[PDB]
Amino acid sequence: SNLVLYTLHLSPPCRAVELTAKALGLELEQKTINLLTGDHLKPEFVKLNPQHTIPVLDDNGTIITESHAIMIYLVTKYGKDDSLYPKDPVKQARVNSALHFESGVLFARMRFTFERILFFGKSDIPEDRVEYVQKSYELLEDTLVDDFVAGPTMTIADFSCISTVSSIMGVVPLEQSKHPRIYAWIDRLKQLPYYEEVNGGGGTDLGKFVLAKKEENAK
Amino acid sequence: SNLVLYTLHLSPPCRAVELTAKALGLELEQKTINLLTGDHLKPEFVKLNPQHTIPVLDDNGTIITESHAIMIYLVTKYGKDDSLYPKDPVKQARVNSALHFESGVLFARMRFTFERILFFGKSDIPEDRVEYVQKSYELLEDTLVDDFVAGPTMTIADFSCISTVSSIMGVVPLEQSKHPRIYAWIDRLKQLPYYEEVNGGGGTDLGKFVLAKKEENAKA
Ligand SMILES: N[C@@H](CCC(=O)N[C@@H](CS)C(=O)NCC(=O)O)C(=O)O
Ligand SMILES: N[C@@H](CCC(=O)N[C@@H](CS)C(=O)NCC(=O)O)C(=O)O
Repeated sequence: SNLVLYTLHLSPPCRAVELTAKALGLELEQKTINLLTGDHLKPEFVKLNPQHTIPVLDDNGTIITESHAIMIYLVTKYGKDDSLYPKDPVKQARVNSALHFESGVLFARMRFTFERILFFGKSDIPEDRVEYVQKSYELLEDTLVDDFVAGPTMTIADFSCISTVSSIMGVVPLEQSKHPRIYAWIDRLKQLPYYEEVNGGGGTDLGKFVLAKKEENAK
Repeated sequence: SNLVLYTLHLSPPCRAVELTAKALGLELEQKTINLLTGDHLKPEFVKLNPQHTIPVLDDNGTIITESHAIMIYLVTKYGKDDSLYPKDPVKQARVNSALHFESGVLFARMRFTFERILFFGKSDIPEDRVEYVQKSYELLEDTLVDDFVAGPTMTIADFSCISTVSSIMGVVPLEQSKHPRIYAWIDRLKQLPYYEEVNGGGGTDLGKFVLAKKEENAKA
């Protein structure tokens, strides 16, 4: 059977996989898991992922969870070149470091900001969580010593970072005066023909969704 | 020359790498970076890692940052076999999933709790902070369908998870009634001959260090 991705386009790590699929020329059949209606908490999905998160990949019965693991798996198995995820231990390590930076810092602090508005119905953002996001921006800025997060070549680490950054920057302002490297890096990824369709809209929408929910939770 | 690790024994991701080295029979020449005195904010270290975090590996001139990347690098580079990090894409994926669960959920929420006490002079642990850690316990509990976090075999994903869990559980209590899988899993890792030296001491000490700092901060 087909390669299936259990996903939601609003979700940043889901968009990270979609970008990877596009960059690989892979065809992923998408099946929508509506987080908002609690589809991910249903027993049929929990069976696939006990952590009940998306994205989840179904590769002919073989279940793979977590976006970064999925991306690594996809490049390893279906990549016809290792540009997106090098075989060389040193270069691969630099990608892995950036990938874990994304999950450990960028994404984690993004959801530490979003879920209080999204899940707990609050209409504010505590400044300590704001600053934590701001510092993640700074850390990302410092990491971009080359054209891309994991070096001079675009890798899956860029897909993971841009999917999160394009979502959180719509809620916590990412100043161009303080983070010019990030904006230049965003502009490189925007030159990807499939960027806007896959991530552009989704990221802007999630960011707008949070802001919309924030205002709505205030009425 | 041997491998150089810019490290601190109290640090969970540092101990995860040290666990990996011991499992690989590698000798790590440690260079201590005291975060409390801001050694990691020094220009010479920032050059090594612009994110100014530990651990950082120096393999004969080659710099590798971030514990999980380092752990993968060590097994790939010096592993006599791949049991700690499989070459097989599927089993490898299960490990990677666990690794990113640790940094994305386990460690992140621990840092969300610890950092403000250790560095920002705070003395309280808000209940939403506690809640979120508790929720990480449940997620780990539900992930342990096998004896180890990424399957029947012990992998570097267990090293990453235990180093964080053994630190956070001393602060935010892990109740045995709700998490029997975690406790059994912890007992398995404690059977490793190098566990207490490499992680069992450091993990307990960090949790104790947080509580001590929390007490001292509260006393103005
Ligand atoms: N590190 C994981 C995080 C995935 C994740 O947290 N997804 C969110 C959507 S952005 C989710 O499924 N939330 C539902 C839940 O945690 O219960 C990955 O990249 O796959
Ligand atoms: N995902 C990273 C996290 C590393 C990390 O956050 N280390 C802490 C010590 S527990 C640190 O260096 N903090 C200093 C800082 O962030 O400025 C890894 O596992 O290497």
